[PDB]
Amino acid sequence: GAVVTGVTAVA
Amino acid sequence: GAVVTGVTAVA
Amino acid sequence: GAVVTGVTAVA
Amino acid sequence: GAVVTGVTAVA
Amino acid sequence: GAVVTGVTAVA
Amino acid sequence: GAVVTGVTAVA
Amino acid sequence: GAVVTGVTAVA
Amino acid sequence: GAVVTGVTAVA
Amino acid sequence: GAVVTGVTAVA
Amino acid sequence: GAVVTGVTAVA
Repeated sequence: GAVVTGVTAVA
Repeated sequence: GAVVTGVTAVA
Repeated sequence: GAVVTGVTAVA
Repeated sequence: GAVVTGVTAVA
Repeated sequence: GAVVTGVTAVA
Repeated sequence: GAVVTGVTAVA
Repeated sequence: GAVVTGVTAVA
Repeated sequence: GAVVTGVTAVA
Repeated sequence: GAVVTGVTAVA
Repeated sequence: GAVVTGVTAVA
């Protein structure tokens, strides 16, 4: 099917 | 300061 | 300061 | 200060 | 101060 | 079926 | 089915 | 099916 | 400061 | 199917 990964960061 | 926005989707 | 918004969805 | 909003959904 | 809002749903 | 997990935090 | 995980944080 | 993961952060 | 926006999607 | 990964960051 589908594997959707999102990361938005200020580290 | 900081404005951090993240969207992860299967629409 | 900080405004952090996250959305994770299957619509 | 801080405004943190999170949404996780299957709609 | 702080405004923290979380929503987890299957609608 | 479905496994939906949401975490919103200021730690 | 579906495995949806969301994390929104200020740590 | 689907595996959707989202991370929004200020660490 | 900083304005960080991320979008990850299968539409 | 599909494997979609997105990273947006200020580290």
